[PDB]
Amino acid sequence: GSSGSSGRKEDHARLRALNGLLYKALTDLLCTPEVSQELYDLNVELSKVSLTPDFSACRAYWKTTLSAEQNAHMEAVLQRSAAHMRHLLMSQQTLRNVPPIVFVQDKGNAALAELDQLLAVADSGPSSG
Repeated sequence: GSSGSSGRKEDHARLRALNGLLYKALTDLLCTPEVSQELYDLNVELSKVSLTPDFSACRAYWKTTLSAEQNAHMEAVLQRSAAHMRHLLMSQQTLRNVPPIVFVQDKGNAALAELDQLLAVADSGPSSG
């Protein structure tokens, strides 16, 4: 989005404050069995959260183990938990519309991936209607 106009310095301050409130509140739900008993027993905790300037999505970053199989198990349950976390945070009176929560591993995009090509061809249809 953001296809026209531009936000003020106070809009960036509002985004940063609201993202900080989402960070504490999401981390508090990871710290309770009220979202999931399994998620609470796995003892997962966030490192940070990032909110889009469009208000379109909330990327939540979680701390990982040495085991990739245990990481995939934690990631699957934490992504399953996200819709219920959104509903639990929707009890706040001031935040009219809680953004969709999406879970992310703590490692950043430090290199551009092995992305595939894209190609297309038009249909050789008849001239007649």
